Amino acid sequence: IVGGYTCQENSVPYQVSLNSGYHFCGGSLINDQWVVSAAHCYKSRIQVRLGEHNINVLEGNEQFVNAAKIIKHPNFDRKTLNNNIMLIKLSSPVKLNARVATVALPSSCAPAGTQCLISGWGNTLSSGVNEPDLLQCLDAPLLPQADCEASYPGKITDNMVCVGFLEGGKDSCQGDSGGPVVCNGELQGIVSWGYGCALPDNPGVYTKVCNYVDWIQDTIAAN
Amino acid sequence: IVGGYTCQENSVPYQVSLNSGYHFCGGSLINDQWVVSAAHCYKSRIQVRLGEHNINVLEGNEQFVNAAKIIKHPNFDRKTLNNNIMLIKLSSPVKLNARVATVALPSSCAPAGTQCLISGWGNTLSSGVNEPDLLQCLDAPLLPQADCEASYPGKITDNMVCVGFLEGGKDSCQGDSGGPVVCNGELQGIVSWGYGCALPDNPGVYTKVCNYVDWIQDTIAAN
Ligand SMILES: [Ca+2]
Ligand SMILES: [Ca+2]
Repeated sequence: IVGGYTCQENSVPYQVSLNSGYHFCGGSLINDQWVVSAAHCYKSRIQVRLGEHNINVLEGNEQFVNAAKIIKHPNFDRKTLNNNIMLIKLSSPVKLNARVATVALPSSCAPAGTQCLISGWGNTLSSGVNEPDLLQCLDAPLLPQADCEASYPGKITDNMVCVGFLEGGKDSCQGDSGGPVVCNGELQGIVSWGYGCALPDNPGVYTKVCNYVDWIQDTIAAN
Repeated sequence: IVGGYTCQENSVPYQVSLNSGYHFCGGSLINDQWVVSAAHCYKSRIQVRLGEHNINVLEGNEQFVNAAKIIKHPNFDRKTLNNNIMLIKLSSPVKLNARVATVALPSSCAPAGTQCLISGWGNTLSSGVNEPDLLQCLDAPLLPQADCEASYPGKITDNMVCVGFLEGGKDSCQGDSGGPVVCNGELQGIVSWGYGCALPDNPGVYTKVCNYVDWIQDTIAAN
């Protein structure tokens, strides 16, 4: 998260860190045993970490659970990033408390101009390297499709949405990938791609969750 | 036991010590004349030691009985350790008292997350040699089958259960083999195998007692 702020502790209860020796991607908790994240964050062995705040210090509220199943969307396209979404079924169900809590799924799609919350333990700078220890938060709105498509000529699908600022300075970055975009208590996006981080005229491009409610449900009823 | 504590004296009345000139394996008393253990703990001549606490000092409470019959499970695979259970018929029936007591057999297969008791006079270190004099105890839960198979690829059968901690530090070790895992006053496991002792991602493997009640009773009734 470039240009956001440090989230108040345990204030995005549904955020998870995907661990593979170190943090590499975020996701979000949809029920007690399923996490949604991004196909591009696929790894054959993932440990999910919940109730985190400081990613590099054991604080006493974490639950560490292995992925039992890792299911990329059948139409995931690596080249284009189309359908970038994946589901993770945890080896066991977590303990739901004030710090580990689900996030709802959209009842419809949120229109452009809606105000959303974005979070992650991804890069905090436009140029250079800085990985934070504390979870960063970012208030940003969905942008009109028109604006999304002009930024990325012929690069945008019916399942991608841009969230951000055309001016730059405030964005998601590497390490935020698979994490949540939440709009009026609902999971509307998933960090997917962008050119650089927080550059002018290159807003974040996100997976549009509203297009996959049916899939999810389905996937979870079948596994 | 690596990471456990000194059992309170005579607190695990059903523990036995398999003796061949020295303690080499554990086991549990199931009736006044039958003990259960692992098939790998098979020796043609065994002396059973009941009422023990300090493996190495005579305390006034022990009963020393020879094994009159030693029955390995017919399906016992040496290579794989599948069917890792045996039955020992003692030469005479013991004296049942507060220090030499039986343990119940399973009424059902206990579920992942059940809290269990593991005990033994096995190695107490994760690296290095340390064989204790006093019987050691460990509180550990049964783990989801999912974690168990993820730990030991193509190694886990329907008759094996993992018990312990994925983070390592606390486990059974050589010399604990054949001992009991008691959960809710019943015999859910027998120490079987593991890679090393108390290493991260190498939880112990146990014989799933609940798949056997029927063979046991079968066994005790025919001999
Ligand atoms: Ca932490
Ligand atoms: Ca003794």
